[PDB]
Formats: sequence, C-alpha cells, structure tokens
Amino acid sequence: HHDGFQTVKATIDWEHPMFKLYEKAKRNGKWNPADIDFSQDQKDFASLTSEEKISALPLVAGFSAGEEAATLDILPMAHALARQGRLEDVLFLTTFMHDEAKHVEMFSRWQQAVGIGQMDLSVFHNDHYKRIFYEALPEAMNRLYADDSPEAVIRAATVYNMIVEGTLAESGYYTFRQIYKKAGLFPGLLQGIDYLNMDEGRHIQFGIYTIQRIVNEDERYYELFIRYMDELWPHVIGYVDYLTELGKRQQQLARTYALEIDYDLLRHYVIKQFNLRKKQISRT
Amino acid sequence: HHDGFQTVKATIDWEHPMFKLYEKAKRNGKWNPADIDFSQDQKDFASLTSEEKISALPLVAGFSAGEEAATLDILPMAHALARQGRLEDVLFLTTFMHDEAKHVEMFSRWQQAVGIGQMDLSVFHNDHYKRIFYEALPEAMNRLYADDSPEAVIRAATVYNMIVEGTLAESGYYTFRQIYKKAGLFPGLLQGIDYLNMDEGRHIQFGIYTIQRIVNEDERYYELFIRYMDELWPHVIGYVDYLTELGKIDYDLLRHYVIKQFNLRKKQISRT
Ligand SMILES: CCCCCCCCCCCCCCCC(=O)O
Ligand SMILES: CCCCCCCCCCCCCCCC(=O)O
Ligand SMILES: [Fe+3]
Ligand SMILES: [Fe+3]
Ligand SMILES: [Mn+2]
Ligand SMILES: [Mn+2]
Ligand SMILES: [Mn+3]
Ligand SMILES: [Mn+3]
Repeated sequence: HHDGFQTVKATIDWEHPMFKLYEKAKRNGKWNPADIDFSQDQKDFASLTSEEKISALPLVAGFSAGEEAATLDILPMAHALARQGRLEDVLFLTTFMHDEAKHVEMFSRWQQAVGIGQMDLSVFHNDHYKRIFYEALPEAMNRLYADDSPEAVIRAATVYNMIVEGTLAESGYYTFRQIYKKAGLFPGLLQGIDYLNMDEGRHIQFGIYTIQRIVNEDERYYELFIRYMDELWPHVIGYVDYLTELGKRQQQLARTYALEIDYDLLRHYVIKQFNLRKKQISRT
Repeated sequence: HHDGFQTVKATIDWEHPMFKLYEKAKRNGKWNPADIDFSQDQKDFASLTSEEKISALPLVAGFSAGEEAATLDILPMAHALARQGRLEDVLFLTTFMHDEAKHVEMFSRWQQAVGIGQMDLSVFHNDHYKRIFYEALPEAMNRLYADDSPEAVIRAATVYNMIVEGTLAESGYYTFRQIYKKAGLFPGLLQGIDYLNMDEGRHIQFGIYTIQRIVNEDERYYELFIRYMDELWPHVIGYVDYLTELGKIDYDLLRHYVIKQFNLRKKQISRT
C-alpha cells in the first residue's frame, strides 16, 4: 500500500542531485536510434571479406547482450529505491531505463542493417563474459527485491554502474573509436557509440551518487565497494584478454585499413578505467 | 540468470505491436514539463477568492497522487513482462514509465508555481480514492512479482490502464477542459493536460493489447476482465460523487462522461 504521496503532501525536491540529473537527461537525451543512417555501414560491411567481417562482431556481440541485460536488470534498482521513497531517484531512473532501451535498439538496428541479424552472436561470449552478464549482474540486481540493505545496494551499483558501465562499456566505446573510427568504417554505428557514451556519463554518475551516499553513512561500506570491484576484475580482464586474443588472430582488417591496433594500449585503458572508477568513491 | 539474449541470437521483432507503439512514443513523446511557462497560472491562481482557490485543489490532488502511484506501480508490470521474454513490451514500457515521471513533474511544478506546494492536499482524497490509489492499484501490480499468471496480468492491466487511466484520467482531462479552458484559467496547466492526454492514448493502447492477447488465448478471461471492471466501479463513482459534491458548469455532464469512458473501455476488449 501507499501511505501517501510526496507530490501531494509537498513537492518534488527540486534541488535533489538526481532531480538535476533527471533534468539533464531530458535535455541531453533526445536522440532516436531510428534516425541513424546505417546505409553506409551496410556498404562497408558488404565490402569486407569474410575474415574482416568477423573482426567486428565480438565487440558488437558483447555490447548487444550488455545493453539487453542493462535494460532488464535496472528494474530492481528502480523498485528498491521506489520502495524507500526516493522519488527523485525514480524519476531519473525512468530516463536511465529508456536510455538502455535505445541502446539495445541501436545495436540491433545495426545488426539488421548490415545483414547479420540472423547470425547467432553468442559464440563470442566466453566463460568470463557469462559470469558477469548472464550471472553476477542479474543476481546482484534481483537481490534487491528481497534485500535492499546498504550492502546489497552498494553491490548492485558496483556491478552494474562501476564495472559493467564504468569499466567495460567505457572501454568498449574507446576501443570502437580506436579501431573503426580510425579506419573510417561504420559511421552510423559510431554515431550510435557517441550517443551511448553521452548517456553513459549520467548512468555512471547515478552509480557514483548511490554508492557515495551509502558510504557517507558508514565509511565501513567503502571497503565493501573496493572488495566487490576487485572480485569482478578477473572476469573483466578475462573477457578483455579473450577479445584481445581474437583480435590478434584476426589481423586482416587492421592490415587492409593500415591500423596499428595497440591492444596493449587497450588493455591499459581498461585497467585505467577500473582504477579511476575506484577513485571516484571517497571513504569520507 | 539470463539464458541468452534476443538481440544476440536474433534481433528485435520489428513488426511487434509494442515495438511500433515504442516507436510512436519516441516520436510523439518529446515534450518537457520544464518548458511549460506557468507564470500566468500563478497570477490566475492569486486572482481567485479563497473559496475559488480551494475549488481547484481536489482535482489536482487526485492527479498528483495518481501520477505518482502510476510512476511507482508500473515497475512490476515491466518486471513480469521482462521475465517472460517480452522484449518489445519492455522497450515500450520504458517510454510509459518516463511518461508518468513527466506527469508527476508537471503537476508538482504547477503546485510550486501557483504557491500551494507547501499545502498538504491529502485532505481531498476520500475513502474511495484511497481504495483505488493507496490500495487496489499497488496491490494488483505488486502481485506480479510472485504471480504473473494470465489472471494476475489481466487484473493489473484492468486496474491500471482501463480504470485509473482509461476511466479516471481520461475523465479528469475532460473535466479540466470543461471547467478551466472555458474560464481562460491556468493556460500552462492546460498545455500540460494536452500533453498528458496524448501520452495516455499510448498507455491505454498497451492495456488493450495486453488484455486482448490474454483473452485471445481463452475466452473465459473476458469474463474476468468485466468482473474486475465492475468491482472497481463503486469506488470510481464514489470518488466522482465526492468531487461533484465539493463543487456544489454541468456536473451531470461530467459524471456521465465518466460512465461513458467506463463503458467504452469495456467495449474496446472483445470476447472473441
Ligand atoms: C580489446 C579491448 C576490450 C574492451 C572491452 C569491450 C567491452 C564490450 C562489452 C560492452 C558491454 C557494456 C554494456 C553496457 C550496459 C549499459 O549500457 O548500462
Ligand atoms: C468532476 C468529475 C470527476 C472526473 C474524474 C476526475 C479524476 C481525477 C484523476 C485522478 C487519477 C489520475 C491518475 C492517472 C495516472 C496516469 O496518468 O497513468
Ligand atoms: Fe548504461
Ligand atoms: Fe498513464
Ligand atoms: Mn579464463
Ligand atoms: Mn461512499
Ligand atoms: Mn547502455
Ligand atoms: Mn499519467
């Protein structure tokens, strides 16, 4: 039952950080995947040999499942904060969920447009990927339906916002630009990636806000945050090494397009993101 | 756990009715309550007598709580359809939920602007209103966390989309126009109502789609729909009568609009 309603008894807290993030989301979130022109992407993909065609699909396979999981698995966080009466967080999360829906749509439209929608891309999810996206992420979020303790909320935001979004997604955006933007391939996908990257800035800020406000009540949760980050790192880098090894064994695209794909630079960027996400949470 | 992902094994079902409704929601759902100019509404409100001021508040109190319940209480429907693999339904429901968030925002901005944000409008929720919005609606939606049977889904969509939205919300939009537009009062609020009414057409279309697809599998669910509608009617009309009595423009015309909405929502679901 509802005991009452904040906007009947009072008003929205207009100065709440998540209300302000909600306002930015509305201003900055107007893009529509359906407006992206993928016609040149189709031409580029058809121009590639079978070998070069593969080069791109592991990254896309990882994003497409990632966005779909993101759309499904944010709902328990919205429920948990709703039940706690955090109306402004809920408002913001409506924009978060609608963002992820557009991300799912964007990658699916690209697969359809380039002619691979019929191809099962699950073959590029190795065991580490599945540990994060098929298992740990839904387990951490779904926990919130029966356990919305500070410990549970911190773990959910860590896995979702700090690891999946703040480490993997961010490193995937960078990787996409380092490879396909340099090669001049897939302009529509790159337009998508840039929209996604803009959206993701708000999603990571929500996670930072959430974790920090819990750490602010008891700095003992800071150690829990660090620990959960470190627990998932082996699967983060396990997946990144899988992708790297795939890239190193599929050299055709980089040769054709005169790219010196510095995979050691990519790996360094992932480590960099992981440690900088840790640093955006303060003990005090 | 996730067993797999539809957009990795295949793609979105581009022809799915809720994907089409999602596409329409993006194209038609751009409005922003922060852009509505409420400055004249403030002046209009200040120009009313004390008694006229209090005459406007019950309808607003009904809506502000209704939108807030709507925002919170659609989440279990999104979860249950997600768990069923109904990906295109979920995509659409992200636009549904963000719509209700903007509706909450719009009424609260109006209350702030005209100077009543500090006033507790719960005084204007009577027992019938509470039965629907404080109790039956959250009860029926939250049930979906543990029971997503066809019967539970039909009941949730009946209470939410056909009664709260399809009967009360639609009747409130009409009421605001019949009263305040003819009076030339609260133009910002009426711009908001127009945007809300446009959004609401999609929300009601989702409820129709959901209820009919369950009815299509077994015609005995049609009788459940009708029964759930009738069960809620006494509270619908008990709240409407309470509002009508406070006002004492043609209240009988308004009251008949509610009955008309109720019946036509019933008619939009087919036995066969
Ligand atoms: C070769 C370097 C590897 C870099 C790592 C690439 C990671 C690709 C996986 C993308 C999944 C991101 C899902 C985002 C979820 C969200 O949007 O909230
Ligand atoms: C004087 C005649 C009364 C007519 C009916 C007035 C009803 C007021 C509306 C309250 C509920 C609105 C909540 C709808 C939720 C949504 O937007 O989905
Ligand atoms: Fe995200
Ligand atoms: Fe609605
Ligand atoms: Mn391994
Ligand atoms: Mn009564
Ligand atoms: Mn995303
Ligand atoms: Mn509404």
